[PDB]
Amino acid sequence: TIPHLAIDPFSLDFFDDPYPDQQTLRDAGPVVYLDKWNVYGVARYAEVHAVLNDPTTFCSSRGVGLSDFKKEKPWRPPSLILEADPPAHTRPRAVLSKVLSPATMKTIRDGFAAAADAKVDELLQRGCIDAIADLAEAYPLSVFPDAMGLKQEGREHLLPYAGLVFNAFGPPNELRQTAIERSAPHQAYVNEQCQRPNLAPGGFGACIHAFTDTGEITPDEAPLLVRSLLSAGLDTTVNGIGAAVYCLARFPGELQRLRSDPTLARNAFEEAVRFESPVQTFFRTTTREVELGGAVIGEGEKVLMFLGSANRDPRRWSDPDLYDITRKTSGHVGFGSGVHMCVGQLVARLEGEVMLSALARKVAAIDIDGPVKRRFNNTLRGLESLPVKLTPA
Ligand code: HEM
Ligand SMILES: O=C(O)c1ccc(F)cc1
Ligand SMILES: [Cl-]
Repeated sequence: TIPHLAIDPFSLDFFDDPYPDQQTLRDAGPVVYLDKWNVYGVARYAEVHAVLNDPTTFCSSRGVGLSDFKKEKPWRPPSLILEADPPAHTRPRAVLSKVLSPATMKTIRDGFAAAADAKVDELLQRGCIDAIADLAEAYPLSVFPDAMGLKQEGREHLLPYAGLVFNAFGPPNELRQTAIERSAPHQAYVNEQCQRPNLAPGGFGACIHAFTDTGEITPDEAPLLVRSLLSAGLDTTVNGIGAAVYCLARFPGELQRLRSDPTLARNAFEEAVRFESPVQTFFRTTTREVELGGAVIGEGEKVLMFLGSANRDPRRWSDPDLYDITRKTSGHVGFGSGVHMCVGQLVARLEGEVMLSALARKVAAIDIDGPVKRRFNNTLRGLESLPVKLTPA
């Protein structure tokens, strides 16, 4: 009753062009079985959304990667928020929510926006640039580590550590094995910067340590919550901003619409998150026998959610393969859905919005003028290099 597919959604060929295989997954049925890794898969919007919104049945405390924490030791101490279920999840979530709250965005917006404008001005002086290294990477690196309160020394560890983290959610393939093999120096840096004395005052990190006296978290919980922001807060935005630039580069009609109304910047980034889904996948583990779209999944089974596929499901979206900066994007799962829905989505949108705003006001055309190279990662979708010529407005 449940179709079995040999598709490896973590192979390089899949990363190179996932969309045909994603339609195959959606159309095979609401619940598939991936023989390659012995996990269930859900690729339609309806089933992804249902699984995300039943944390009791599809839990996260046994890991949101392939590995089942009840069977294997996690490669690092479990995340106190990502890899926790209610009620243990509730109070750590509340703290990060306040640390990254609407009121906090107001304190950093002017600095984030100034840095966004300043980078686009700098890029326009060079003309031909790499929209990944020189923009998608350089901008988040110029605002986020500082907003965290990190010292200058050792920041080169941040992107490699993040790549390690997202590769580690994947199966024990060469991408994962090789990342873990090189991890030691990056883990040492990150763990050390999570200690209270190493986080500058007023930053995200210090604000986390400052919440240890409310009874929501204890002092020994703060370092791991800082580790969460250093895991999830940088590499995701690099791929989100790179996706937006890529879309604008591929769809000049939409760059022209954005230039004509720069207040479309925030939705243009949201549509970019739906269209490329930088975070492609996450796992859950069944805590009991469950019926999901006619399939009977037993207890203790891994369920792979195709977030990027759900965001392109024609059962949910009109013209899903078209980048539309005026699309009503509410409901996309690029940030997840439910109790675990990205707690840092206000930071991501702020970064994305003020960068697209700078582009909308300062750039007339974005033309690819070099070989595009993809960056392969078991969980993240994005580009290694995106040579573009920026024409000033
Ligand atoms: C384009 C940018 C981003 C994308 C696409 C993204 C994606 C996601 C997704 C899909 C989840 C759900 C995980 C799950 O359901 O198991 C999530 C959770 C999370 N994100 Fe983001 N993220 C982004 C940026 C950020 C930023 C900027 C931060 C912090 C500054 C952050 C921190 C977190 C944390 C801590 C969680 C765990 C929340 C929880 O378990 O309750 N992310 N993110
Ligand atoms: O360490 C965490 O808590 C975390 C890591 C990755 C991610 F996408 C979200 C949260
Ligand atoms: Cl670590």
